[PDB]
Amino acid sequence: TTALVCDNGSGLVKAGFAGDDAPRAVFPSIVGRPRHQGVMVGMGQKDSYVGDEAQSKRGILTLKYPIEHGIITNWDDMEKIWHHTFYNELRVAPEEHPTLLTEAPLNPKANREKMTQIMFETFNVPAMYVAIQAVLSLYASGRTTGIVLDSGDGVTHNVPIYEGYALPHAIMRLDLAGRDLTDYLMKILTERGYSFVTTAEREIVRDIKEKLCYVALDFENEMATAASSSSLEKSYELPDGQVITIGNERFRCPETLFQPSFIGMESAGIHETTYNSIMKCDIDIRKDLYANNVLSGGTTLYPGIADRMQKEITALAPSTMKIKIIAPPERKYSVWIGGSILASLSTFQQMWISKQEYDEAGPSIVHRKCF
Amino acid sequence: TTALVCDNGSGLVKAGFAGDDAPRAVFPSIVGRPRHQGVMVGMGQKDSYVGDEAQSKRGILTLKYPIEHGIITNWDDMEKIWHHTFYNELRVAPEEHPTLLTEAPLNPKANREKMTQIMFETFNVPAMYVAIQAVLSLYASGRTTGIVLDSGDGVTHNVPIYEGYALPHAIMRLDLAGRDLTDYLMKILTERGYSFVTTAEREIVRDIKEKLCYVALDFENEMATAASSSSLEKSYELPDGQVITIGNERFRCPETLFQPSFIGMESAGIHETTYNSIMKCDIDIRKDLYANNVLSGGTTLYPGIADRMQKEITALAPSTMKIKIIAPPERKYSVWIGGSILASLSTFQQMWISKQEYDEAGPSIVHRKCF
Amino acid sequence: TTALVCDNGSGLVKAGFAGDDAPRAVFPSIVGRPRHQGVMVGMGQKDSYVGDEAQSKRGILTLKYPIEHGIITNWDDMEKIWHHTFYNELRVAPEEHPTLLTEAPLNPKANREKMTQIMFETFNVPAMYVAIQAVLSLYASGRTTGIVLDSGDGVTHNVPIYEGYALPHAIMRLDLAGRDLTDYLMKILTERGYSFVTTAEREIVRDIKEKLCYVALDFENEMATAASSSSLEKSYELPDGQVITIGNERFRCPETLFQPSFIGMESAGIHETTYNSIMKCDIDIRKDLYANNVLSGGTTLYPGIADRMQKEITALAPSTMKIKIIAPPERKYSVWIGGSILASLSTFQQMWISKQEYDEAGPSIVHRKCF
Amino acid sequence: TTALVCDNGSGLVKAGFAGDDAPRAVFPSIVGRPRHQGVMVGMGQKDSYVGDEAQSKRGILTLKYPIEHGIITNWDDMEKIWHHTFYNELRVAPEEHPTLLTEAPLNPKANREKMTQIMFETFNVPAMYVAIQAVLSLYASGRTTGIVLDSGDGVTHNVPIYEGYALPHAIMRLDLAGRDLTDYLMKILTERGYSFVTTAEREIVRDIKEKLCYVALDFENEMATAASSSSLEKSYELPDGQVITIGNERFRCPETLFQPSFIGMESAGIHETTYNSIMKCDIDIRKDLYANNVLSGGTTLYPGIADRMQKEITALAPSTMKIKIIAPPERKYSVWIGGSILASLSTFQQMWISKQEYDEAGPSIVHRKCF
Ligand SMILES: Nc1ncnc2c1ncn2[C@@H]1O[C@H](COP(=O)(O)OP(=O)(O)O)[C@@H](O)[C@H]1O
Ligand SMILES: Nc1ncnc2c1ncn2[C@@H]1O[C@H](COP(=O)(O)OP(=O)(O)O)[C@@H](O)[C@H]1O
Ligand SMILES: Nc1ncnc2c1ncn2[C@@H]1O[C@H](COP(=O)(O)OP(=O)(O)O)[C@@H](O)[C@H]1O
Ligand SMILES: Nc1ncnc2c1ncn2[C@@H]1O[C@H](COP(=O)(O)OP(=O)(O)O)[C@@H](O)[C@H]1O
Ligand SMILES: [Mg+2]
Ligand SMILES: [Mg+2]
Ligand SMILES: [Mg+2]
Ligand SMILES: [Mg+2]
Repeated sequence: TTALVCDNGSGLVKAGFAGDDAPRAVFPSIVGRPRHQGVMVGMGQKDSYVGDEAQSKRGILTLKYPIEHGIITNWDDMEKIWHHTFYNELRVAPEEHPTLLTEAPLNPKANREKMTQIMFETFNVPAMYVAIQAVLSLYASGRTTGIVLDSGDGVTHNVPIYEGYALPHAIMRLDLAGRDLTDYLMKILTERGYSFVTTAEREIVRDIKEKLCYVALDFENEMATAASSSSLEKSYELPDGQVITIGNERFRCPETLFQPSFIGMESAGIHETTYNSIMKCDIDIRKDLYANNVLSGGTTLYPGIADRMQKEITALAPSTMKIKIIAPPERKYSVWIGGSILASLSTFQQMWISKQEYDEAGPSIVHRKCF
Repeated sequence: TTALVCDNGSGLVKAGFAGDDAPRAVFPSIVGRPRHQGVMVGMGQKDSYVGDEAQSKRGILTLKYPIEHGIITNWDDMEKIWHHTFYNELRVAPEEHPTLLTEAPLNPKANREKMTQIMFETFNVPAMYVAIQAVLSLYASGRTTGIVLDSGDGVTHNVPIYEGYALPHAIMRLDLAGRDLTDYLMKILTERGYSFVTTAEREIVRDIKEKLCYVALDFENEMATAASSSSLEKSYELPDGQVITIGNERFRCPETLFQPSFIGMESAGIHETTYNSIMKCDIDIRKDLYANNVLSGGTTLYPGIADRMQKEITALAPSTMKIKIIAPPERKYSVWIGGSILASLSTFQQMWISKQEYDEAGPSIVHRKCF
Repeated sequence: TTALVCDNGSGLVKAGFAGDDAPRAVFPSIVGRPRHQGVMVGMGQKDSYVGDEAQSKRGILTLKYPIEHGIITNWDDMEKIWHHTFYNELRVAPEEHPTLLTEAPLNPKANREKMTQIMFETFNVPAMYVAIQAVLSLYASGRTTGIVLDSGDGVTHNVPIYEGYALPHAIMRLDLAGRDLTDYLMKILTERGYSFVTTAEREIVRDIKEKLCYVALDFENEMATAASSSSLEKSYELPDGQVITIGNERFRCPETLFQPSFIGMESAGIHETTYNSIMKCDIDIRKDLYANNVLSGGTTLYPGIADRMQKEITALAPSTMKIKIIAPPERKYSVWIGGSILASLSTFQQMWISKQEYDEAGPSIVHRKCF
Repeated sequence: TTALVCDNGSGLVKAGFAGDDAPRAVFPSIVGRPRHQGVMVGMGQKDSYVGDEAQSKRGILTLKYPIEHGIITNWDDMEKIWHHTFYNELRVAPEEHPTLLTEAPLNPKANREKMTQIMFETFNVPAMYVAIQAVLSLYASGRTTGIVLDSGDGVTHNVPIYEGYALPHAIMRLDLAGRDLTDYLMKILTERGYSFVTTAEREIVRDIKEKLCYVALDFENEMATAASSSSLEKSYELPDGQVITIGNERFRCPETLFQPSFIGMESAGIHETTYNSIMKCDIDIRKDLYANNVLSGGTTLYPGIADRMQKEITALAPSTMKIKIIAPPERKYSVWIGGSILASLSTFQQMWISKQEYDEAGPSIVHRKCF
């Protein structure tokens, strides 16, 4: 049987087999095109690079992302990425391999339908399925009750689950994600004298964010300590040299999550969004939801995000009850792990969308089957 | 022999064996159905919960009561409750166990007939019986003369008995019960800012009534003290927190029993209903009926109901004689205790309705046997 | 001269002029009071409705009857009814109009005295009279000998008259009347599932009795036919719909007259009460009393009451003589007709109670004049 | 005298003089605050805009509503709105002008008391009054009997009135209103690709609802026609362009009124809520209530709401009687019209709450005067 699991995401692709411990193929979802003249002969060089190949040669080509905010915008580029992760990296023939895909909540309906057409016609898979990302995150932890805040690169969303029952009317979606955090870092870096405008230079700024930035417990008095002393500065070495220094911008970029007014959005922070979802549910189920808060998604991997979230939540909730933010140690590959577990149960082998059903019903079978 | 005793009631089920001191199984009579979508797999969750299981998971399912005002309205749900109290809780086989059932006065005749069909065919009991609830309340106290006011959750009724002879023409029945008291509390709680509309939130309001409400000796001057001082307020903590305060609504809900015009009914209070029953009997037996007033039924467990009833009764009766309201200390499990006593006498072993009689005569044997 | 005739009765008022054929004003004796809040303005609505007006608006107000069992209990309400039948309906000035009133046998003496005070002082009638109801029933039929059984809504009474001479020691009075028949119908209607408890819903039950109920010749074998076949059922449509079905309760309510043990009274039926009165008279006058039995009063208008009475009477009397129950075709307005005849004879114009006699003697002149 | 009439409502303010035909001032109840930096000088721009001014400049400021679900939550903002409708729009001095206010049923008591304090102290009105909104709706139609369903933007409520008498125990209140309908439209619009998250973009979605949405007679077969053909689609032009298309969402948003499970509420629809109120009244008054159903309130202005309500009501009521939903042509300004009529009668000039009474008694005089 050997079912396949694929996590498209936005900016990172995780692929592997069902029943394993970790994905066997991780690579960025980027397609590049040459930019310059192209002199000399006998080189035999390709016209487009996809995956980790584009990262190595990013100095002469332009990076482009097909998926954005969860929705796929370039369908011609996505067929190139799926071909790369099936024949070149996994080295498998999809003709005898059911696949599992993931999808964010509150997405256009046409997004699901087009994914089914490509897999069932271009690749000719025998079966396929589509599942919500945040539901699979609860399978990895071996739990049944709790509220999951899954923040990635495209979109962060919230959904409460109580004893295997979802509440579709208490689901909140917010655009703020890790991609908008990188752009804010680029803007506030110009006040020190550094300019980063090329699309190939957006990777330089992203790597700085992943290594230096951190979340401060308190914002008012942290800016006071950084204003006087210089003990909060670290150095980064660019690829060609010219080391740089980072001061109070180190803890200012992640703060946008709790104060989304730094870019201009009117929505509330992630600490108030998750409180409104809890108060939208029933009265007697809120007690179990407070003590089962789950964190998932790489943008929730900042040093100190678990203690800051706890401090703000207890300021709103009544003081009688106990609030504990359950942040596991491996939060980035939590969705994939849940997908592998789900695709191995004996009771799940009846909900596959077969080829016969698609031929008789058409692409509209997804909404009647998947969710 | 080991006869069985069951008290269906309305909202609470008492079951046990004959010859014991207390019922061994007490649980609400509630059947619940899931309401929400139901995501995830491998849970193996049931489609309906009955009894104490529904109370634990009441936050996602809907509560429904089959019995109402004494009459059973959902016969499909009642067979589910009887199955729960025979195999799951009592853990007994009804094939070799006679059972005893209770019934309120002035009920539709078809109610008795359908109960006999289910027990004698679905469960195949060897014998069965049906008795009036208020008659059994006199067995518990070891008395022979007196007037019994049995107020429960569905219906309150009155019946006088003098030296082992009943007076069927002096029996009064009034709908006002504990279920209508909870609904009135919900309506008058909105004037302070609290909203309780979900059927799962009716249990929250009921628990407040069972812990805080009390009966005031006088109504006119009690409202004057509560209007000026704030020494009559208590606090209640909701399951999620947000403690609340109760003022003069504390003693206003139980007052509806004595003044049924608060909801809109035209009938008189319980103090005047029991006086009319006494005056409907013979002249020379009224003296023994005045001094043998008996209270039974949980809704007669309010703090102060015994002194208030005495004050109103002596205002109508002549001042020569003595009026004493005999309110025992355990009034909730008084009917069950009387049923256990009755099902153990050697002289009662001849009035069982046998299987042979039912086959020859049919379901109409009850009216010719029971009452 | 134009004397006036008024028949107070109990539950129905008959008024008119002397010398006519039928009463010109018939309306119930009911006074109603508003029950609900009473929102809005500019309506100009009264605080009390009396007569046929209360029947139209009975859905928001409470019905109350002043006269009961023959005796008047609410003297303030009776002055309201008398004012309605003199100025509003008859449209006459009582200052120049002698009036005639009726009274049941064996009544408190204070009942007669208070009626004389009100008429002679509040209304200032020039003359008045009080007569026994059952004596006037013999004037309508143009007879001189016979025994009259007058059953109405308040009380049924018996009195034998032989050739213009009454026998005061052979007069029997029984409370059982049409008002107790309606209450019994309400109680036995609950065994089918219908509840009628509001005082405004007592009119619904009364109308069912006047249209469907009938008297059965034999009771033992009639219950056998109704137990097997369903050919004895009729349908009634309530004002809002929800039609109902009546089975063996159709002929059970009127049976209470012959078997007064259904409510709990110890007295004998109307067939045995009228036999005891005959045997209480002299031996040689019984022959003419047997063949001159007269029926009067609306509660004697049930279909089949004349044949049932004959069957029971001949079972007690000797078989030699002939028994014939003379039931006329218009038995409801028989008392009024007799009153009109009496108030027109030239020999009756000397027994009026004048204003001069009342002033000199006082209210005690009635007992010395009327009976 | 020239009494003043004000209808606060929730989201729309109607003001005018007593004795006219239409309100002279209609404007939204919205207070806005600047959001952005605010460069340049010499502009002289205000710090807060209230009324129609905020709608024009809504692109840079944030809209906020003080009144919500009937209860006022921001008392500082309400004093700003009342000042705007007295000096800026009506251009009147409230020192010599009695005012009339409206209030929804089943509201916190403190809501009425605080309104009296502000008017009698800050504005110094000589007299004032508070009336129920649904009672005034019957004055406009010139009727005395009927059941009124008043659905607005904050809360829909029901109350039956029979011949100028209200039934307080048959009053039902349901939160579902027009504000929850707009939020549902925003959520289901994301499935086509349109995002509307800014509070200033909630006005864009509301305008779409007021122009395109309609109620379908049947829901099951209407979704079948929209699934196959494309004849049920209309186009809307956004302020900057980018026209959009609406398909089956056109008739899905108003359907929430009849099926409140689309959001997650457990209560029944408006067709079943109004049927339960009728069955809660007396038996003989239901006939006049069925034929006098009155519609009022802008959310009852959807194309086809009158025919759909009739179809569902006759499915529950008995088939004998006639049901007619009396939906007038101008249902939005029905409450104001009734208030103008009431404040002009000569008999109403005695129920004003004077300044002298307030000084002697205090703010608690309202409950003893108004309702
Ligand atoms: N150690 C880290 N600290 C902070 N942010 C991180 C870290 N690792 C990854 N990220 C952020 O997480 C994002 C990747 O999220 P990912 O789990 O791939 O979501 P998706 O699968 O939906 O693309 C990147 O944009 C990156 O900015
Ligand atoms: N301590 C108490 N004080 C006041 N009311 C009570 C108390 N305990 C129970 N009740 C009321 O009594 C009702 C239960 O009555 P119950 O004895 O179960 O009658 P039945 O057996 O006919 O259901 C409940 O509705 C509850 O409101
Ligand atoms: N057609 C009928 N069949 C049976 N009973 C009737 C009929 N008409 C009237 N009655 C009964 O007769 C009573 C009216 O009696 P009525 O002649 O008014 O006596 P009174 O004048 O003393 O009130 C009512 O209570 C009603 O129940
Ligand atoms: N033509 C229309 N069709 C449908 N809904 C409407 C229409 N006009 C107004 N509404 C709705 O009615 C609401 C306004 O109700 P309103 O009469 O102002 O009540 P209130 O005075 O209590 O605010 C708005 O929220 C709007 O959604
Ligand atoms: Mg992710
Ligand atoms: Mg009980
Ligand atoms: Mg009569
Ligand atoms: Mg309105």
